[PDB]
Order: sequence, then C-alpha cells, then structure tokens
Amino acid sequence: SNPPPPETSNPNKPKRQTNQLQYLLRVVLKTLWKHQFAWPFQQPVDAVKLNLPDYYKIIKTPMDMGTIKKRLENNYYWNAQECIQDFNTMFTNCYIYNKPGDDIVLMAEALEKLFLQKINELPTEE
Ligand SMILES: CCCNS(=O)(=O)c1ccc([C@H]2CC(=O)N(C)C2)cc1
Repeated sequence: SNPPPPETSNPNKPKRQTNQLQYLLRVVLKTLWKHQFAWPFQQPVDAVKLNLPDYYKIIKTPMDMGTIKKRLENNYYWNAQECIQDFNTMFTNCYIYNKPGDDIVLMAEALEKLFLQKINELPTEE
C-alpha cells in the first residue's frame, strides 16, 4: 500500500498571499512542471504501481511537485522557505533512494539546477 499523500489543505493554518509565493507558483513550479524530466515528480511516488515495496521504508518524508503545486495553489506555505524546503526534500529523497547515475537521479539533478537558479532570482520581498 501507499501512505496517505501529504497534507495540501488546512483551513486553520496561517494564511497569506505574497509576491514571493506568487513567483514560486507562476515561475519556479511551472517552469519545472513543463520540463521534459518533470513527469516522475508530478505526483506522489506510487510504490504499488512501480513495484518499489521498500520505498516508504526508506523515505519517511515523501514529497513531490504535485503536492507542492497544490500547496501553492492553496496558500499552504507561509513563506518562500517553507516551499523551498519541500522542493529540497523532493530532490534529496530521490538521491537517498536511488544511486548516482540512475536515470531518475539525472532527471532530478536537471530540475534541481533550474530550481537553484530560480531561487537565486527570487524577487525582493514586498
Ligand atoms: C527514468 C526512470 C523511469 N522508470 S519508472 O519505472 O517509470 C519509475 C521508477 C521509479 C520512480 C520513483 C523513484 C523516485 O525516486 N521518484 C521521484 C519516482 C518513478 C518512475
């Protein structure tokens, strides 16, 4: 079985709209979402379909871009750092589970470089 996917909605959570969060959805997420290497990261890892029975034994903090997208659409993040941390958990999860040179790792590394550049270009907090 798969675990429940991470929380993406929480009506009682602290909520605000900021120019850096708008940028993270409009620029960072969407730039990564259209990438030719995005598809394995666009939804939670399905350990049943992929026959990875050990995945959720090793990965205890799952994360993916589908969850990030929904968290941004739902204003779930209070600041850019909370969003950035989820991206970094997605990347590191992939490097922990897999091995250097694996196709899935090469894909994550392409996305990570783009992400890093987009965070360098974060607009000034307004
Ligand atoms: C380029 C490799 C494609 N092979 S695959 O059988 O479709 C496939 C295998 C494994 C995954 C998981 C593993 C992982 O760490 N993820 C973010 C996703 C996803 C897809």
